[PDB]
Parts: sequence; structure tokens; C-alpha cells
Amino acid sequence: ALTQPPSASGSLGQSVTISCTGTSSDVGGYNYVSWYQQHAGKCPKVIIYEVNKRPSGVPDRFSGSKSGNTASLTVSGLQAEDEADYYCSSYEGSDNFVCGTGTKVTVL
Amino acid sequence: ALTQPPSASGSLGQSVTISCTGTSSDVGGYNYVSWYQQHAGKCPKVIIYEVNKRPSGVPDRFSGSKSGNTASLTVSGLQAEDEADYYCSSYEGSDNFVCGTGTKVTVL
Repeated sequence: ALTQPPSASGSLGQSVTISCTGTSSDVGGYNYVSWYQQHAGKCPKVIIYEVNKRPSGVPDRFSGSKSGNTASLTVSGLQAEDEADYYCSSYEGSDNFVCGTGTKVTVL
Repeated sequence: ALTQPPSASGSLGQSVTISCTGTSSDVGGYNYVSWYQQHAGKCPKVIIYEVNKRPSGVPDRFSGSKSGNTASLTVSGLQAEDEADYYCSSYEGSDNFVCGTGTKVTVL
């Protein structure tokens, strides 16, 4: 149900914004979009929750927003370490969630 | 840190057991192994937690166990619908988790 571009790129030191599009019953419906960073072989780590909040220990160069049915994650000061798969999720009511299929961010 | 076979197979109506091997500080360390079923484009769904407990609405043909550093998920009465990627996770102390890279179960 959530659409993410399969790939995105950015340059070392620069920014990248990636998108996650749903419907009025998930992303448009609630302010409960989360973003997950998954390095290779690791568990997906929450880097953003409630659209734009960062958990403890997540730097402020990660930010989130949403407008209409579209959520966005921006990463600034791109480091080689930021090359990972990024997933979005949203509540959809009924104690249930929808997920995107992830964006692989390549850092060049 | 958790090793799962990338692929496993079973026959319609029959069983499949898949494994998830860690160390004495995760899988051997605690009784907090979970298993997740991920159908294509869906969020990973908890089908087993605390090694062998099923959440509400998960059938009893899904079962879990663990011995030493090895956890196992068995699925009986295999249905075509059971073709999915299955992931394991374990606590590893410090409020932290480790994950496997998943097993794609092919139902023939």
C-alpha cells in the first residue's frame, strides 16, 4: 500500500530526500508515520516516528515530514554509513500498519 | 548475527522447519526469540514471540522452539499462502535486538 522509490542517491556531505506515498486512510489519515534504517543484516532501526520525531540517539540530520498522502525523509550531511535500505510505515487504523517496500540509498 | 538459510521448501499439506542460529548472548542467552512472516509488500507480522507463543489470530500450525543457540519455526499443513519471507529476531541485552536475513519459503 505505501509507495517508495526503489532507489535514491546523494553525494557525500549533501542531502537526499525520499518519499513514501499512501492514501487518506494511512499516511493522510494519521500523524503516525515512522521511518526505519536497515543496514545490511541488522534489524530495522526506528529513526523517525510520529512523522517528525527522532528517538534517542538519532542525529538531527535525519528529519521527517508529511503533506497530504506523502511523507518524506530527509538526510543531510550524507555519510558513507548512511548507505542503507530505508522503510516507511504508517498506521492504518484497527491497530494495524502498512509498510513500503524500501528505498536503497546509494551514497556517491 | 543470526543465521537463517536463505531458502527453504515444503509440499502442500506437509511441514517445513526452518532454523535461526545465534550465540549464547542472544538466542542462547534469553527466551526472547520472535518470528515474523512477511508477505510481499506487507509489514512483517509477528507469528511467534518468547520462543513459542502465538499472538492472537495466528493458527496453531505455526510453532516455535529453541535448543542451545538454535531456534526453529515449524509450519505444518503448508498452504500456498504460507509462501513468504520468514525472519527471526532475538533480544541481545541492553534493550537491543539482532535479526536474521530471512528465509524465503517456497511451497510446491
